[PDB]
Amino acid sequence: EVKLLLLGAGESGKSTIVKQMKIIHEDGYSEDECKQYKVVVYSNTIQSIIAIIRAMGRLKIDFGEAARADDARQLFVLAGSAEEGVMTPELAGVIKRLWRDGGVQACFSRSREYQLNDSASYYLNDLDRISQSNYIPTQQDVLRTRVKTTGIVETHFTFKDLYFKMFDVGGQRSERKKWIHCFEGVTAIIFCVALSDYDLVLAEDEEMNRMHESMKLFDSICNNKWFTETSIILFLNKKDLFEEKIKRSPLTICYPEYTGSNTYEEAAAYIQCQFEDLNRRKDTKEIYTHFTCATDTKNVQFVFDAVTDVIIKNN
Ligand SMILES: Nc1nc2c(ncn2[C@@H]2O[C@H](COP(=O)(O)OP(=O)(O)O)[C@@H](O)[C@H]2O)c(=O)[nH]1
Repeated sequence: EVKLLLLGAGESGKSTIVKQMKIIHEDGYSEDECKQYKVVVYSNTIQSIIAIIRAMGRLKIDFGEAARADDARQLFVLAGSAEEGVMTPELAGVIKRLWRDGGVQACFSRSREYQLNDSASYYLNDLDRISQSNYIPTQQDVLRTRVKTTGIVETHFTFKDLYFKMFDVGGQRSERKKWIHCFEGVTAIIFCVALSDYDLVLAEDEEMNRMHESMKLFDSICNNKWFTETSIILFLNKKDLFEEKIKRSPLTICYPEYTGSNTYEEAAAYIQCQFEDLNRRKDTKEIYTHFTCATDTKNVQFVFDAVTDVIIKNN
């Protein structure tokens, strides 16, 4: 019996990782469980096109054809029509006109300014597929949904003649997350990092950028007495998002002191070194890191297998 504690910031992928364990070692998401996620996939898409809409307002963006103005109005009229997984085709057509319009797209490339779900461009492009009345979410659709994680989430599976209990803490509040109870002991920690988060944009109240806050969280998690012989596994996740982001936005955004160039590999190893250098601990406590795209069931599968061989080597 192995104990995996799943720790990360917000929107870091932990529910995506749990959903991946249920896919990979459990039987996976049956059609019924997909059908439940119908309404999630819907309201994710709606809140997301709404998000970009409202942010056209504050970033001062216009609609490529002003014909879209009333389309905007109609959105908010039928925003709740999809309460019960019923996307009327009127609602569909509105979301398509809006997403296809230029100015909406301009605000969306600005994206990093107004904060919007990572799986937005996904559903929004594949909207034709989704808008069928009889559409069933693909497994990748369920993996793309953001449901926000309430209390303490648990998962039991078996792998390689070994029982595993995984716990997503979530908690939705950085101090409610305290739960040092679970902290005591624990086979292995899985700290998850939203790479794509470097270039995000400081809030008014926000002291440091998201990336730095996560680094502090990791520094306290690793350099903890409870996790001395805990195996520490860092997922530098959303490598796909981050890989896309380096082209348009420099890593100088997050770390200013970075004199290396804005390429995938340099920036990725520099973030890696940034996190790994927080460990003041022994040479017996060497952090194990992997770069990861948690929505890729195959990528996860392979990573997690190398992870288990690590955890085994400790016992
Ligand atoms: N496109 C993409 N989305 C990801 C990746 N990893 C996680 N996500 C998405 O990130 C969003 C936040 O993940 P979530 O499961 O809520 O993480 P949590 O905050 O730790 O519970 C979800 O919509 C996931 O679908 C990735 O590598 N690529």
